[PDB]
Amino acid sequence: MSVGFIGAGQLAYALARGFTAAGILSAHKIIASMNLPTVSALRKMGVNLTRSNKETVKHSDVLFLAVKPHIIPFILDEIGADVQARHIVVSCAAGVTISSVEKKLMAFQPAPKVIRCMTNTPVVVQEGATVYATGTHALVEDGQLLEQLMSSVGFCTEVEEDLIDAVTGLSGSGPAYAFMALDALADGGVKMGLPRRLAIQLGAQALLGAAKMLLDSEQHPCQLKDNVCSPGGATTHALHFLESGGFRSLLINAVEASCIRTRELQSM
Repeated sequence: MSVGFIGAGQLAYALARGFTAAGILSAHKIIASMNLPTVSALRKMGVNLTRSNKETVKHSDVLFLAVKPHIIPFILDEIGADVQARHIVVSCAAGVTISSVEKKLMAFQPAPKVIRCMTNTPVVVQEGATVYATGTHALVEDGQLLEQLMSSVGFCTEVEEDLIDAVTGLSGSGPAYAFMALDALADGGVKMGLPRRLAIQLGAQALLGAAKMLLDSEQHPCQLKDNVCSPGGATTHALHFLESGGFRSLLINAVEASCIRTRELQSM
């Protein structure tokens, strides 16, 4: 019937701007919780600024917790009065254990339904990556709706919550790597004589075509790289410069640090 996003950050608008295109839920049935354009642009779509956390729970059948990990512990005390066994709560905040959202909302009422997820920000273009873990009192029907809700958003599967911290470094911090990568590539286009906008547009579809090829064609990523490299070609000379500076090594210890700190920060 109606979904509600307590948050208003980039993630909140990303879900709303991604839910509206597929039409699983329209822009009329939504409740939120006012200087940034995220609320104003969503207000152009019809998002309601309740400005009170409790003023949205009873109006939101399923609630998404888009608040920050430091805001979410005290948030549970303010909404648990309006949390009910009918309401499906989905915590989008990283490092938030399912116990924290279930044990805190256990005091207000029994049988709390919660789900932990890690959806990316490139869901505005309907191609994000997310995973979820079913809570204790989260039934099969509750998870079937969530996947269907975020499968319109992109890749959505059921992983166990002990692996969502590692997905954070690969699916959550991942898109930032391509932004910096597509910057350096575009910065290489100008140095070799390409316009800035064309250097952004040419490389962007090259990353789409490389990612889309690996997804549907289940060949190993290196095998797809080997078929591109023609013997005695320009591609093999360029790949040498990447592996000399440890191109693979940097991206490897990057995901490690993103997952390591998320565990350290959650220890609070």
